[PDB]
Amino acid sequence: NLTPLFEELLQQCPPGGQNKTAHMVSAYQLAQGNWMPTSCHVFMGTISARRTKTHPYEAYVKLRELVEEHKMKTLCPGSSLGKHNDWIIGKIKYQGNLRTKHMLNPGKVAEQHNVYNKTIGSVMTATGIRLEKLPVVRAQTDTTNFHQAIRDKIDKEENLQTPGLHKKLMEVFNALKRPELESSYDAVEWEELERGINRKGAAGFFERKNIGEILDSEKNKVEEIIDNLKKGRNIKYYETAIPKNEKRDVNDDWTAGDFVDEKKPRVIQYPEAKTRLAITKVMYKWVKQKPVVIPGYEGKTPLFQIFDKVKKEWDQFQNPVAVSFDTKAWDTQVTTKDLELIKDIQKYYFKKKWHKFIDTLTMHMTEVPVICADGEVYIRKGQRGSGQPDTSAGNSMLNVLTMVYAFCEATGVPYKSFDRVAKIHVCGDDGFLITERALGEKFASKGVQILYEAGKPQKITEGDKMKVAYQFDDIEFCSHTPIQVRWSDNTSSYMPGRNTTTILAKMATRLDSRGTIAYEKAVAFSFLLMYSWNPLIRRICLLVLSTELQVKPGKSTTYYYEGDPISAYKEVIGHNLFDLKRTSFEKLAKLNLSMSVLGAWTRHTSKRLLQDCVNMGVKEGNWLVNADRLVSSKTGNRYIPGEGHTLQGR
Repeated sequence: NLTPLFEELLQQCPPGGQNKTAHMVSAYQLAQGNWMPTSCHVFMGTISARRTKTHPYEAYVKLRELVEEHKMKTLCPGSSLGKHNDWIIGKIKYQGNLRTKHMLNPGKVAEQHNVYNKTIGSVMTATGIRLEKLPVVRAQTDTTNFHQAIRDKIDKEENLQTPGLHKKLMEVFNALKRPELESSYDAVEWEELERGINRKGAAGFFERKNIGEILDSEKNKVEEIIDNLKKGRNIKYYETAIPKNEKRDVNDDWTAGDFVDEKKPRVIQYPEAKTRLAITKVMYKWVKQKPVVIPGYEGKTPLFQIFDKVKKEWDQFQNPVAVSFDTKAWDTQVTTKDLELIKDIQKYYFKKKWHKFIDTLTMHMTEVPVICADGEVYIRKGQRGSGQPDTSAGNSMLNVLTMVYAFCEATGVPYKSFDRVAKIHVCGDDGFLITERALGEKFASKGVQILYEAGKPQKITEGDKMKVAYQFDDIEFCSHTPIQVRWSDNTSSYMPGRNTTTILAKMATRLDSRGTIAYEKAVAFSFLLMYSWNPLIRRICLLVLSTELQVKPGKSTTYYYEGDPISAYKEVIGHNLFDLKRTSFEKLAKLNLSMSVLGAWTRHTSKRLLQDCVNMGVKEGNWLVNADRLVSSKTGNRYIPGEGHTLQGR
């Protein structure tokens, strides 16, 4: 009768190991009665008890008491600052006001805009879209709330994990390794590194130069860092903490969409540019996943291809479901033991000569001095700094390993049999697995407690059950969800869907210090490659791309086109924009609801936007807008593309 109160309490219990020498009882058995708990240390949702004719509610107060004693005995031990971190105390000037209760705040070192895209935003307002009703995106955070986010998210002890967990995860990894690559990775040349790197990658708190300036002038400083790490010598490793969307919140690398920024923590933490180059030059093959050795890693997968790729798998099951990975604030849940596990996997693939390098870097990452923009210093215990070069690889491998383990331990499938039973996909902590429905439902109901014990608590959901998709287009991944379209050649395919209100908001605004038609047409094109299923988005893009046919698109955003944008679309999408005859009617109604709830459009909006495209397309000539099938069928005019190619930006 009171079994949900016990499932709750078992998620506040310290994770323990298998006690095969006493009775290990589930939350169900406890809600029955005549079971008296003898310790609060939980293992696969079970604790140690002895039958002793006790009332069920009596046994709850005892578990609650054992939990409350255990917490007031592991409070907050003042931890020894490692010697290799001592230098930061030598930079302290004033005393701290972070008021951290779980990490050292050893003081404070000396002190050291959302705007509209004018053309895109005009096209929206002309057809009656109310911009001030759209959701705000890319919000900045002041210093008072910045320090509060530190206190809320970062200022915590390392998660307790199941004893022996990381040996199991290494067992899972042994079922997934690629032995033809073992001990084979070496550092890359400067030239290869310089190809794939944003030269405006941010400088650390004590750095003045950005990535490109350091490449042009201080390569010796980077090789000096590499040398010291190679031999096992400490470096002055620190990370800098800035709020999301700050000036220094810059991606070293091309991102597959704005969803990567959306998923960043509120507190961004990154090593120095010199230090980031050092790690990247040596660990390139691992951090960039070249080749991909993480199963199901979609980090390199274009957003316009991902769901077609997944549907292929979904079709091979006889009753597939998809179970979502939904860890709470993943980066704050990464433990020292997690990092050492990833250190061990890296050592598998890297040549022996880099193992001391990896050991020493990993040691620096387990206790990280972090300097805030305003000078406040805290000493982070474990966790992931979002700007670390290893964030995508290191999180993706840890996510895969932890999710396979949790799935296998809930269902009974041996680790070496996971690949005959389920398919997995990850982007850092984001992802899901597809499997047959009964396995999927099993995993979904037991995964929450197994994942809490493995140190990755899940977001608190309706009945402590992991989210299950029972139809393909209910999957969520990379902030998007599948939507089917119909082409004029009697085929169908999937595109990345999301709320129309969200797309408008992201398309309409930017953070700027770059505000010009060149940038906006690059945005319009980048969005057309993803959202051409959405007729409102499709037509705003065509209108924007019709502006100043002689100005070329900018290269600072996700994609751009060389030559004809309509032909560039067909190059990567595989059909002509003109061949899209139908978007799935049910899914589109779902993704359009918030337009009506927020009042971001009116009953005329679609008509006015269609009427604007028609008015432009009837005129004699060659008009981009006539690539829209319904516009062309009303103007009587077709568009004849010239040559054109899609490319990545920066």
